[PDB]
Amino acid sequence: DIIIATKNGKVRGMQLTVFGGTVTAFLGIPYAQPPLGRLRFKKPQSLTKWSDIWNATKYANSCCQNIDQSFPGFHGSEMWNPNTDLSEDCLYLNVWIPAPKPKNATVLIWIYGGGFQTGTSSLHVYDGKFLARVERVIVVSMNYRVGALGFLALPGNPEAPGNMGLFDQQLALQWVQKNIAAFGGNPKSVTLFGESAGAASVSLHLLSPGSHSLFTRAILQSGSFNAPWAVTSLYEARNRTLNLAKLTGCSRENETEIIKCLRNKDPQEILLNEAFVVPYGTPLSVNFGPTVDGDFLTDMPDILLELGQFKKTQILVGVNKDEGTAFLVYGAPGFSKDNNSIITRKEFQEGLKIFFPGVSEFGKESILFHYTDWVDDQRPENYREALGDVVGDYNFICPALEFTKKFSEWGNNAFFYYFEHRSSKLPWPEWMGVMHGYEIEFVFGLPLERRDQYTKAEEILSRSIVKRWANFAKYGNPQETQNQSTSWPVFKSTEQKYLTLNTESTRIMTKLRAQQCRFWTSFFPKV
Ligand SMILES: *[C@@H]1O[C@H](CO[C@@H]2O[C@@H](C)[C@@H](O)[C@@H](O)[C@@H]2O)[C@@H](O[C@@H]2O[C@H](CO)[C@@H](O)[C@H](O)[C@H]2NC(C)=O)[C@H](O)[C@H]1NC(C)=O
Ligand SMILES: *[C@@H]1O[C@H](CO[C@@H]2O[C@@H](C)[C@@H](O)[C@@H](O)[C@@H]2O)[C@@H](O[C@@H]2O[C@H](CO)[C@@H](O)[C@H](O)[C@H]2NC(C)=O)[C@H](O)[C@H]1NC(C)=O
Ligand SMILES: *[C@@H]1O[C@H](CO[C@@H]2O[C@@H](C)[C@@H](O)[C@@H](O)[C@@H]2O)[C@@H](O[C@@H]2O[C@H](CO)[C@@H](O)[C@H](O)[C@H]2NC(C)=O)[C@H](O)[C@H]1NC(C)=O
Ligand SMILES: C#CCN1CCN(CCCOc2cccc3ccc(/C=[N+](\[O-])C(C)(C)C)nc23)CC1
Ligand SMILES: *[C@@H]1O[C@H](CO[C@@H]2O[C@@H](C)[C@@H](O)[C@@H](O)[C@@H]2O)[C@@H](O)[C@H](O)[C@H]1NC(C)=O
Ligand SMILES: CC(=O)N[C@H]1[C@H]([C@H](O)[C@H](O)CO)O[C@@](O)(C(=O)O)C[C@@H]1O
Ligand SMILES: *[C@@H]1O[C@H](CO)[C@@H](O)[C@H](O)[C@H]1NC(C)=O
Ligand SMILES: *[C@@H]1O[C@H](CO)[C@@H](O)[C@H](O)[C@H]1NC(C)=O
Ligand SMILES: [Cl-]
Ligand SMILES: [Cl-]
Ligand SMILES: [Cl-]
Ligand SMILES: [Cl-]
Repeated sequence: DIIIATKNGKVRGMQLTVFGGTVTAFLGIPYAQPPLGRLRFKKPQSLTKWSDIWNATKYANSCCQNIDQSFPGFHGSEMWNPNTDLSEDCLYLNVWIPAPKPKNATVLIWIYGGGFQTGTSSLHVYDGKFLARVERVIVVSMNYRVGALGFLALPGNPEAPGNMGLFDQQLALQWVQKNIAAFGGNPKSVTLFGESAGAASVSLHLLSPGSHSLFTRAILQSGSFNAPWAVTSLYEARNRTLNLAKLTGCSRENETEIIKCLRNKDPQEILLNEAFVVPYGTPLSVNFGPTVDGDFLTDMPDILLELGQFKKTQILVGVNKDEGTAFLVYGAPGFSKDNNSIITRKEFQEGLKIFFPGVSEFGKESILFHYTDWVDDQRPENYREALGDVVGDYNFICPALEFTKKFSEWGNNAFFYYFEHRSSKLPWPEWMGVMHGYEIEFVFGLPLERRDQYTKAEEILSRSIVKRWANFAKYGNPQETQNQSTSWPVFKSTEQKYLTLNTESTRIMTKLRAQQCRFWTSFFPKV
């Protein structure tokens, strides 16, 4: 029996066998008052102590959310769907500690992605027991509110101020500061890491002054706040709140009376109406997301980034070779996970309408002009690949590179990676390549389990990534120093060196996607 005294009461964990060793897991520790009733849409409230022993021996409820229904029975999509009951009562976190109890272990805190509308910390690919077993770090992950319940915004109104899911994250970072020393962790050595919207969340904690003292360093996998989907204007946020108010029958002159009416609606009526709150949506629509609330985020974050107003520390940032392909089978004409998806020029132009609905004719022609200058115009997958690269460069790769450039300009060490290995177990077809989200299982060390169907070269790759991430968190420097590995150079705004991650040979390269990102980052914001 393993019982740990926290600030709010005792918690009981469970022992797990991992690679002929042992890890102690505490699953489903509450870190806030359940945000129900009059607490729905408000910032998370502190917890009243308990006197029994809280049993933290199973994952908790995931937060309310809509579920992807495009491919029922298909593991490629269903592996991202929540795997515990959905409930508003979802403000819980998990802790994996090495056995025997460490003395002053570095702490890694995971923030999951999902477009700020979906996600849960209990997914199989987020299991922290391997990192705890192999590197002797402590791993923490939390559930935070998503969709309208996490991000509905009436700017300035405490009954629905916005950014509630971000304050959920922040209250969990505070829980670690106040309690992790009792688990053997070092609260002065905490690294946040996250992917997609989780990575955008990490980047906003670098900018929020209320998070400054709650972590040391940051890792951003395939996301950053300057991505076009990641921050919502106060303009759209207000239009979106009122549109939801109309859809549920809650239109009222007194703004606060709207929130009260929305608080007597069942979670399912809210969830079903989130989608139509926007006139035209895309596969990357973030109906309810982060806003400039004047609290978590004190100014538009492009301005904070440009003018150097962020926590000065080291960052690790990276992207995957085929970020864009996953979204093509969720609406682009002629695309299918079940054939090779060779599209024509006409289908390509229609795909741009789907992904850029509010963009002028000239705006769409300029995308086409820049991405259809083939070497061999006979290659039948020309248009299929162009649309993938368009979606990935615009939405993930060029924002992450620009974030890294601007951040490094204020004097801190940054390290950039390009992940280009396609999992041998990947259920999606080969044309989709090295997809968004499929580096995560290598970061968490699932290929170190010989019992799965991963190759020997993938065990080797994951082992190296796990050491680099852990060395970054402990020491600020993501080297693998023992096995004659390639040295990872610092990313500077001048030379812009990055490291490639693959099973063949890691290489140092310069100026990733230079020509493409000049288009997206300089020209296209004007249109
Ligand atoms: C656990 O270790 C900390 C030191 O953490 C390191 O220093 C940080 C600056 C950061 O770089 C981390 O990544 C490092 O791992 C010890 O902190 C000391 O605490 C005493 C008393 O509180 C204080 O007088 C010292 O100045 C602190 N030292 C530093 C460098 O800040 C802490 O005591 C250790 N705790 C245990 C139980 O071993
Ligand atoms: C701001 O919202 C209005 C209203 O949205 C409509 O009603 C909501 C309940 C929801 O069902 C939306 O999907 C609806 O569109 C938007 O006004 C509509 O705009 C579309 C096209 O832009 C038009 O076809 C509708 O007739 C408009 N309806 C009304 C009542 O004016 C408006 O576009 C939104 N603002 C922005 C900038 O998009
Ligand atoms: C690749 O598949 C898409 C999608 O086709 C669907 O999946 C299969 C079960 C197929 O057998 C059809 O029953 C399904 O519709 C194909 O796109 C469709 O093409 C037809 C033209 O014949 C068109 O009428 C549909 O609207 C298209 N559907 C969508 C969603 O765009 C596509 O033609 C296939 N490509 C190749 C190269 O085979
Ligand atoms: C996969 C995939 C494709 N699908 C797209 C649509 N999604 C519908 C619900 C909302 O998801 C999202 C909406 C908007 C922007 C988004 C950006 C990134 C992501 C990333 N992820 O979801 C994971 C964590 C990698 C699985 N999701 C976003 C379901 C996933
Ligand atoms: C909390 O757990 C206490 C200990 O029981 C443990 O859990 C059971 C399921 C066995 O698997 C074994 O590992 C332990 O004996 C219980 O005595 C206590 O009642 C539990 N509390 C609540 C509220 O259920
Ligand atoms: C929404 C939800 O998950 N509710 C509760 C579930 C179900 O009520 C039952 O398992 C029957 O479905 O049961 C628990 O009490 C349990 O048995 O550990 C945990 C949880 O609080
Ligand atoms: C709205 O109603 C609340 C509660 O009755 C009240 O405190 C607030 O002042 C009202 N505001 C307006 C503008 O009527
Ligand atoms: C270094 O190589 C040895 C070879 O036996 C291997 O066992 C070990 O896991 C490697 N370490 C890393 C960090 O890759
Ligand atoms: Cl209540
Ligand atoms: Cl161009
Ligand atoms: Cl052509
Ligand atoms: Cl150009």
